[PDB]
Amino acid sequence: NKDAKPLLKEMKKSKEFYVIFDCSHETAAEILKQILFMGMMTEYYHYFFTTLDLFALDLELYRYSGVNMTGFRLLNIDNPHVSSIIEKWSMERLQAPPRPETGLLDGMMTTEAAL
Amino acid sequence: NKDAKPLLKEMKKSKEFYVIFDCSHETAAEILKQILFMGMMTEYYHYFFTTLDLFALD
Repeated sequence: NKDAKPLLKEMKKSKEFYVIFDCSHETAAEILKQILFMGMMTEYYHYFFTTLDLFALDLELYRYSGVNMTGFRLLNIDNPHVSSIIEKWSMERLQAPPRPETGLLDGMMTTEAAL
Repeated sequence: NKDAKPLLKEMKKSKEFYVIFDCSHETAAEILKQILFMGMMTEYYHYFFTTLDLFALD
């Protein structure tokens, strides 16, 4: 659980910009925080996560202004039933005691809970 | 100054790298964080603060 700053330093020195991050939710959160901290926010990179939860985790579209992030999403939306269920999840989460924000948002479905 | 993203986004679009920030100590506080927000932090840029204080700010 350390920083992979050298690996990306050679990766950028190798005239290569297109890297795939196979990782878990914890590791995904920590790597995203590290890459944002270092300054990897330009339009000369393209990143992808194999983790299926990227809508119930702390992702903000306004931090992204130069970098392109694309991903997979197991869940299906635009279903009124799935909607009503997601408001039920949010309303049952909000009154509950707050949970730490360590790279995980509450009020939205996660994969294991849904399955 | 909290929403200075437009001016700087055309300044980066016009490909200028060397800028002098005429600014007050109040303004430095938010500019040092917008420079993080917009997503341009490459070494090609060159920056200068007119204020005499750099040991009171992070």
